[PDB]
Amino acid sequence: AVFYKEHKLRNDGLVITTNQGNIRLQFKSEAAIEVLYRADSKQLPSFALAQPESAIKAQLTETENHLQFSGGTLTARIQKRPFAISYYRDSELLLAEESGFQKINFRFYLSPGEKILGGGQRILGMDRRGQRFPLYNRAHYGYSDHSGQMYFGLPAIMSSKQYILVFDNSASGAMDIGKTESDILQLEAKSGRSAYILVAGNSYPSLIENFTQVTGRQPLPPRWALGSFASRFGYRSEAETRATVQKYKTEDFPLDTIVLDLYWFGKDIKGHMGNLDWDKENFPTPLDMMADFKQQGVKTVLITEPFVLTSSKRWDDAVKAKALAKDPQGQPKAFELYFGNGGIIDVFSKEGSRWFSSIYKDLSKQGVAGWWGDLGEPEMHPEDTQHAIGDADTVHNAYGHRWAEMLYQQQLDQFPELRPFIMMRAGFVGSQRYGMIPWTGDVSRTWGGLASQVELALQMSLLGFGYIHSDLGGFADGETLDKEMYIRWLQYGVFQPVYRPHGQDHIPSEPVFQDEETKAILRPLVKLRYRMLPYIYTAAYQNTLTGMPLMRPLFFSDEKNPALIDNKTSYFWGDSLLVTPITQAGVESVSIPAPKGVWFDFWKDTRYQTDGAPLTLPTDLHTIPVLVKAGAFMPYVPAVSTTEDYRSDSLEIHYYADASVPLAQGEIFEDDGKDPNSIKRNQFDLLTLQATHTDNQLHFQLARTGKGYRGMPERRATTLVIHNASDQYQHLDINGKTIAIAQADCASTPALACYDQERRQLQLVFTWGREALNLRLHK
Ligand SMILES: *[C@H]1[C@H](O)[C@@H](O)[C@H](O)[C@@H](CO)[C@@H]1NCCCCCCCCN=[N+]=N
Repeated sequence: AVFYKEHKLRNDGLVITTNQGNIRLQFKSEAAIEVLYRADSKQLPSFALAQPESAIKAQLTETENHLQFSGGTLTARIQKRPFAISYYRDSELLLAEESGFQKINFRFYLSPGEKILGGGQRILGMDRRGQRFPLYNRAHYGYSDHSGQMYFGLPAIMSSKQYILVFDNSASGAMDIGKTESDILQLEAKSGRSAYILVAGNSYPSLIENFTQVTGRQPLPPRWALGSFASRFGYRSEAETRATVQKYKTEDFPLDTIVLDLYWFGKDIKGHMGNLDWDKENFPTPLDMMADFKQQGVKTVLITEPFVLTSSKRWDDAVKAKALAKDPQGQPKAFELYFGNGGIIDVFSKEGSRWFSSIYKDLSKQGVAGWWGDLGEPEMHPEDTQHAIGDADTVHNAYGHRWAEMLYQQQLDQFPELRPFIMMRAGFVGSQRYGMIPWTGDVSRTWGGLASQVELALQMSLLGFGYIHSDLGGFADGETLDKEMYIRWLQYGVFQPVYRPHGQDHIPSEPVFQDEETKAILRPLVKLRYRMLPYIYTAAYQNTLTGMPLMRPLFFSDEKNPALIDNKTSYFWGDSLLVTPITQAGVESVSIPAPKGVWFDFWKDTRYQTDGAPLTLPTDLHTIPVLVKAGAFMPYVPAVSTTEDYRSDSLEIHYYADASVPLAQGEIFEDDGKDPNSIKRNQFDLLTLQATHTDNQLHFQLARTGKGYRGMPERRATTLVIHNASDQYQHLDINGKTIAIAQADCASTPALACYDQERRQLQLVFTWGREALNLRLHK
């Protein structure tokens, strides 16, 4: 039995007293509220919130039976007797407490028909209603087509009613999404903070904008993060690492970054972890290695882990520095891991953080450009391990999150003019604000492992992680390459956030070590990835601005059709491309549930119109099915080997014209690819294109804003290819000057405007300078 007794309003927050204790309510924005039960008691702070101490002005009104506490769009309605809080957007019920709060336990009602995404990485179906699962980050080695518990859980859900609910608790716990009781959402933890956060929105984009506003926005990664990575588990030597960089050159595959797994610090998988320094028998001249790679535009990333083994060179020093978590007796805690016997660096302590940070600083000074943190669940984390702020079970799901924060802060302190690259396997809600780029762990080399990746990506993307990706080609076990699976996985790779093939080294993960057929297929696609950098990097910019994920689910296309929520086989890559990965062997055709409208075959230019019915496309081995939305501007630059050579002096833009799209817009974001302050300081060149398409005219308005950046081209040579262009356009005006449109020999003359009747493509070639440009095509 819980009932209201009294309330006070202090520092814009509502403090309610019930018979059971105090509850603190603070609006973190107009659309988001933090509800803290046991507010009078000492407890761990928020991990989810970017500004945990903010509380914006709200209005409180009181009635006989209720209080209402209201920000601009979200309202909390507090029923006095019995005590229960419910949440409204406008006049619409989002979520109501059932018994609410009662070791730690929250119970809410679910509405009939309500669909619930969430929980982070699980392979259960996109709608997790009907499922129960733990909140305890944990390895799932070799997973394929099913998982209730893996590396990176999130204590959060997204509802078809367009709210996001976060359980802001770091402890070992559980989520029961109407499994045990069909109309009850239950959140449980053994200990930790007794708080939740509700975020509302008017659309899925806005919801995500509102969520990332209070949990954190990902800073723009360095543009090289969008390039080709060489990786395996693991390069065994400097000579082998150099030979791999060389293989990319001699095989003509793009390469930005080479990744070094655990052999960089010892010759065996076991026994060396914690050395955190070069194994000189196998990496004899590592400074030269990294410098030599830098001359070829290639970055070096090194693996690190939380654990320091008692067999490692740094055990005695870690103990001396008090860097390791302790037992209740106060000695360093040691325990068995896969890798051997050892302790865990206490990233929650001053001592642990300074010690680990110093090691990162030193290696970064030597030439390391980015960082890979593996095993941050932490993979093994015995219950009686004590960290500075609590025991293992209490802090477990935030260890990785704090590890990212530590490393992020460290990298910014060392290199304030560079964007940190931090790739980790486990985090918390908000970890994206520390630049965390997650990957979906040790996936099996099976079709099932591939077939799960869109589900996993969308689930993480929706709740803050735009750069979620997979080990391309698969990671775990296998005895010989499954060639078709590998090709499909690396094709899909082009259209997902990070291009990082990676696997256990008994089978090659890198595309340069594949057979002639496989390379003939993948080489033009890895180059396509580079040619498409302006499209991808523009989506990255939008992710930084608004949280908008790079991969978007099919359900964004129609928010009034909740059945689309179940789709985990077709997704949007940026605004304009609907991608359907092939995820089983021998598939001869696919049925693509394209939204109502006009669509083009990305590869073949075929125009399709549909009023709802799916489109059936044949498959081939050299592509996966990709449709372009009518009204898309697809921007390309010439392929380079490394993003260090990126230029946009030459632009090629493809516009997909159709009379059904009378107004279309596109943008291309350009900056120096490296300055972490480029967006804040307007040191960029934002190119905008607008098409106006009427019965007798097609008009393009081109412009640039922003303050520019060093090396920005003043004038770009631009080729605009208009697909599905009318054969009736007779003239072009460029800023009022009339130019005839040639109707022959478009590929064989230096034509300024030419219509190719066989391809229905109208090509315009012009100089795009700093002033506004209008191109008018007239029948
Ligand atoms: C962490 C990370 O997820 C991977 O991408 C890394 O490459 C590795 C190595 O640093 C790490 N996971 C290691 C898993 C090792 C298990 C090896 C088992 C051998 C086969 N046994 N069976 N069955």
